[PDB]
Order: sequence, then structure tokens, then C-alpha cells
Amino acid sequence: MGKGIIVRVPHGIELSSELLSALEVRFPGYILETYYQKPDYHRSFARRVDSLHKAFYFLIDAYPFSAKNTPLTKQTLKAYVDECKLATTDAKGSIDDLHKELERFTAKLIELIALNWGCSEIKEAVELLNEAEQYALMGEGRYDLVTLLPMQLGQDVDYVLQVDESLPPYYDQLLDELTLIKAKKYPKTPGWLRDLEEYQHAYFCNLDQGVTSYLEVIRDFNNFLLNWASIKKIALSLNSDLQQIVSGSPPLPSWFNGLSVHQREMMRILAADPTSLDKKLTQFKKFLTGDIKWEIWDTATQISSLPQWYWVLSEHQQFFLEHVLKGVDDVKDAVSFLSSRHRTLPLPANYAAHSLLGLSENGNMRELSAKRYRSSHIATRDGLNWPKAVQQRHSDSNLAKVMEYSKNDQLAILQTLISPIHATEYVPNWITDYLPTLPPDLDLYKLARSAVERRKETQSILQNNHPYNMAKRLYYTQAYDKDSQSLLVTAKKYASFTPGLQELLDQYQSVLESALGTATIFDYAGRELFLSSLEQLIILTIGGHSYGSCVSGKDRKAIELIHTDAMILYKECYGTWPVFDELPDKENRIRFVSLVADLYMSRHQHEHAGQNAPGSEGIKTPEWYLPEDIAAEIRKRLDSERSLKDDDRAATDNEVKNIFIGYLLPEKKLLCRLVARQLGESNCTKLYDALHSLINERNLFTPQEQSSRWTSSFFSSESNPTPDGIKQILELMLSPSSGKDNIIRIEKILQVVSERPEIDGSRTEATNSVYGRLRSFLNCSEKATTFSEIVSTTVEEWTKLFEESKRAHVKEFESSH
Repeated sequence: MGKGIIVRVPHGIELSSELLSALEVRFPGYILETYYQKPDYHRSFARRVDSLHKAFYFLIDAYPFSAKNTPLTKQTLKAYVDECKLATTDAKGSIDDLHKELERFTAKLIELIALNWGCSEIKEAVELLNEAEQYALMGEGRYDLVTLLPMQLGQDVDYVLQVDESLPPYYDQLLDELTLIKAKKYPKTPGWLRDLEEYQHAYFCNLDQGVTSYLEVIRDFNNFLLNWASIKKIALSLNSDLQQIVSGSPPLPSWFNGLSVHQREMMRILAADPTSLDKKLTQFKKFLTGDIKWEIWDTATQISSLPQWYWVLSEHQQFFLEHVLKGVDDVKDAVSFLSSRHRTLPLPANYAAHSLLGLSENGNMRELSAKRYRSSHIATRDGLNWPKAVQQRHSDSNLAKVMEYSKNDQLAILQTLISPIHATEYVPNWITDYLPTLPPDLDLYKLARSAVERRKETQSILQNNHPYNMAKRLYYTQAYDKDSQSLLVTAKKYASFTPGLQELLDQYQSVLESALGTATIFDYAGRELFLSSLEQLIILTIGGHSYGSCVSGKDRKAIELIHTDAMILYKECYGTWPVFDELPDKENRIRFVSLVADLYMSRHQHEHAGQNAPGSEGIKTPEWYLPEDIAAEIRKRLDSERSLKDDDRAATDNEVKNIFIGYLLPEKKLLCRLVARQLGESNCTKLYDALHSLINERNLFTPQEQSSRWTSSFFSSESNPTPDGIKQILELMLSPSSGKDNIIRIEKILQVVSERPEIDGSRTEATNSVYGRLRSFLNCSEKATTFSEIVSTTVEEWTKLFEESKRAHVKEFESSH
């Protein structure tokens, strides 16, 4: 890996080779890329189309579909998808026109996926595409991103660089686990394992490798039951034993410690509800020797060889993982980078280090900030229904990876920008996309607290969370917030030997307190950005480790980075920090707003988000998180009331399901369209010509006159001789058609046939040959035989029916003479 570097450079500035050369030094191998003042939404559109196209290809190469679903070949699907993509090269217009073309192209893929993979629910087709794109992106790696803006703040600085360096998120344990997965040839989770209750899942996933057969499992569990009802005689008060276990804090009862790994983890789960503990035990004894045994006896002892995080993956994820792993010698190259949406593997997503550099005309670089580290929240929203143990392997492993550049003696912040909301308070609104479900923020909050607690021994970490959300009431950081106090208390210790710190502590105290007094109008959004920026500036001037996230790490976090960058640029230009308490009329606020707006409009952060899902280059909900005067300045600079809503539209496009937040063809129409295309011109023409002759011998289709079945003459076969399907196929053949045209005619004729009933004992030989053979192209055959071979047989059969009929009419015209 080490995939490369893109330096974005404003359109039409020329660069002295002294700068190009300083760039080579700091960013060896870099590629230049041009940007403009005005967002290019046509670019984001092509990127998204292209990425999803590649995601279809990943899907089809990685995930097997049963051959019984459809008679269509991979080659026919890929050609169809290629044509759908080529139809979007013309798309021109407003962001609205292009969003519609995107919605159309995406729906085409989803529908093709539901068809070829036989998805009962269209949403599974959505998830297949969405997740295939993520794994395609992991495999490909990520370019580091540098954005160059001309600005002068000092003699030294003529250019400002925003920098985000992608960071490998793997760690040794995971690499070892990935190696095992390949060596075992990518076993998939069997259904029986998925169906287990949490304690039983712990049993099998932690089973000691001394237990080598299903017979040894039964005995192991019975030996546990004896040893258990033994401990229930001898333990002094069971519950204070069990509540130390749920708590998990020593001193643990002695018997528990000496339980084998798997008995241990099974207890850990059962101890959380002692009332049903003994019931569940005798229910597992019963499970083991029950009907499951037929199915699990050869596989149950193989589970614990691979990690529990692997086994909870859906089956499609496992094939996706497999397909990326299969393409590298070094397993680390399969996992060099994870998209923000990709929270099913226990390593950090969207993990990067953000820094700010000044560059002078003669090519001297100066560091304007240290590295500030960013990632998706350490806890996974994707695993809230998984066992507690997997949920913690994610948070622990991610917390460790994200502290990797800290030192265990130096200060370290975990700054989260999320908004926990209980179910009793949650109103679906514009900030959360009208999600009908509870946002994960509250679960994520607690999961991160727990993780930092477990790491207390190794490293002490400052935790600050900044909510900013609307439901029944506004939610924001309180003046009296506890974690702010610990931060002030901890940071004051440093004031007397840290130059610059005191004025930041005064400011932070002041902004925190500014909430208590009331004007009628108050900039709560700005207060938040100032609170979050000052915390970072405090850590930075102290020299501690700067880390933070929002839920995805591309949105609120991007805003903090811009805001904090802007404060650093402001200090650098005018000699002091800008401050919260400033009237908007004033020259100081205007100058800060200019810097913020400049940084935001460079679109550096937007691009960084885009790399998570290309074509998704925007920021979530800017008009909620930005103060009014910054938002207004951006809006007016771009001359559009819409400009921040377009940013939010482009962000929302990262999830395939949300492409339909701002199409399917009828019952069998797609299958028929593609069956005709797979037949191709030559075959459709043979089928067409043979059918043309046969169908125009209209007598062959008239059934017998079946008196015993009819009561009203009006609905008799006498009055309605030709079956309607056949009448329709005449209707379709009434215009003359040649060549390419024949493919559409066959498409359409097959639409008719696909609606016909399967069995109807009153049909004539010819009606059954027309319907039956044509329908045979819409199913897969028993012994796999080519379309061309079925064409052969069908033409022969229809040609014979035509000839016999022709001869019998001419031998009843000899009856005449």
C-alpha cells in the first residue's frame, strides 16, 4: 500500500518550481489536481455512478448467485450494467437533473441485483450494492489529500495547506486473524450458529482446543453442571459472586477463575440475570443432545479457531472479505483503509491525521499545527445487536489503535461530537434525515465510556462530548458540564510552565459560562465550535495527543477541523486568537468568517468525506452546525440559497438507500428484456421468423368446443376461439420489423408469455409449443443447454407444426375440387 498523494490546487495558478519542489519533498510522488471556486456537481455525479458500477462488478465477482435463480450469464449482466453506465455520460444540467439520473441509474442496478440474486426484499439488494462498494474501496486503498490555498499571513507563509494523511488501521492481532481466515479457506457462518442465544454463542466461540469432538462437548458441559451444583452448595452468597462478575471487577470468585475459557465466558453472560441462570443451563444440556446434533457434530469444535467478530458477519460480508483477502499476498494490503460506513470489522474507519501547513513563495514549509487525528466513532453502530464481547473487541481495539501516537504519560483527549437522545425524547427531524429508528449516538456514547474505563490502567484519557441537537428542546454542552471541569482542572496544572495556555483557559471558561446569561438571540452553534476548538487548542499547546470523532468522522468532525484551522490561521495573521464574544458587525468577526468560509469552500474536507463513498463529496447539515454569519457568507459568495443544502445532498448520497431520500420496471419486464438481449439478434430473428409463419396459421390455436364447461355462450370457446396471448402476439407482429427490431419484439412477446398460466389442459398442441418453448427461455433448464440449442429445437418444432398445417389445408382444398 502507500497508495499516493493528491494535492488540490486552485485552477489557474502557476506554481514556481521552488514550490512544486517543496511539495515533492513533503509529498513524494504526489499528483496535482485542479479545483475551482464553484463546486462541480457533474464531477460528483460521474464519481458516484462510476463507483457503484465498480461496486456491481465487485459484487458479481465476489458473491455467488445460485444458477437456479435465472438463465442469465454474468456476461449478459455486466454488459447491461455497462450500458446503463454509458447512458449517464450524456447527463447534463442542474444538481437536480443529475440527482435524478443518479437515482435512475442506481434503481436499475438494485433491481438487476434483486432479480439475479433472488432477493425476497428489495432492501437486501440495496445492502448488497452498498456493502460491495465499501469492500471494493477497502481493497483499493486511499490517497492522502492535500489542499493548497493561497493566503498571506506572514512573510513566511504565502500558501496555506490543509493536509489529511491516511493511516493504516490494522494491528497485529487482526492481521493474525486474517491470516487464519485464509488458511481455513474462508469458512462461512453456519445458520445454527447465528440462531444461538448470547451465552451459547460464547460457549462455542470460546471453546478450548482441548475439546476435539462433539462427544467431548457433551461431556464437557455435563462436567460443568456437576461442578456447578457443587459450587452452589459451597459458595457463601451466590449473588455477590455473580454481581462481581457482571461488574467484572476483582476480586472474582475463585471457582470462576479456574473455569475453562468457554465455561467462563458463558457464565459471564448468565451472571447478568441470576434468576434464569439454572433454567438456561438445563436448557443448553437439552439443546446439545437435541435435534441440532445431526447438523453440528462435525463442525461445532471448529468454530473457536476463528474469532467471534468474524462469525457474526453476514454471509455476504464474508464473501466480500474473502474476495479482497484472496487478492493479496500480504493480508495488510487487504485492509489499508476502511470507509466510514464500514463498521463491521474491528479496526478504525476513516482514520487519518489532519494537519495545517504554511508554505512560502521560495519553498519553505512551516508546520502551523501538529497532527490531529480523526476517525469514525470508536464504537460500532453496525454491531448494536451483536454479543457484548464483539461489541467491545471493536471499541477496545479501535480505542487502542486511535491512541497509538499518544505516549502513555502525556495528555490525551477523546473528543466526540455526537448527540445521545433517549427514545422517550426523540423527534425525527431534518438533522437526522427523518430516520424512524433511534440514532445510535446514545449507545455509542456509553460504549466509548466503557472502553476508556477498561483502558484506565494503561493510559488516562480526557473525554469530552459536544452534543448539538434539537428535539423537544435544544441539546448542547451545559455550562456546568463535568468533563469540562476535569479538563479545566487538569489543564490549569500546566499554566505556569506552558506558554500561551492561560489565555486559552480564560477563553474556554468564558465560552462555557456564556450559556448561563440570556439574550433572546444566542449563537449556540458557534459556542459549540468554540468549545470544541479551544479544547483542541489547549491539548495542542500543552503538547498532548489530539483525537476526536463524530459518528462517521466526516461531518461534525470536518467542521471542527475547519474551525480550528481557521483559529490557527487567524492567530497567525492578526497576532491573537479570535473569540466567541464578538459582534457580527465588527472587523474581527468578519475576518474570522472570511477564513472559515475560505476553508469550507476549498472543499478539502468535502473531498475527504468523498473518499468514503466517491461522488459523496459534501458535508452533512451545514446550516445546522454553522453559525448564521458563516453560512450566510458562504451562501452569498456562491450566490445560492441552496449551496449548503447541496452539500448535504451530496453527503447523504454516501449510503445507497439514501440516494432515494431526495423507478422499478414492472412484474417480469427486466428478465424478458435481458433474456432477449442474451438471445441476440441472430437468435431472436430465427425465433421471430419461425413464429411469424406458425402464428399466422391461426386455426391451430382454436381449441375444441367444450360444451360441458360453458354455461353462457358469451364466454364460450366458440365465441372466443383464439387465446388472448396468441391474439396479442399477432398484434405485436402486425407491423413489419427487421434486425435489431426483432430483439424488442421478442422482449415483448416474452412479456406476454410470462403472464400466461403454466398449465391449461384445453390448449392445442401449437399453443403449448408457442407458450412452452418461449417460456423455456425465462427459466433455467434442467440439464444446462444453450439458448442457441433451445432456439434450434424450438425452430424445428415450430417449423414442423407450420408445414403439417400448410399441407392439411392443401389436402382439405383437394376435398373441394
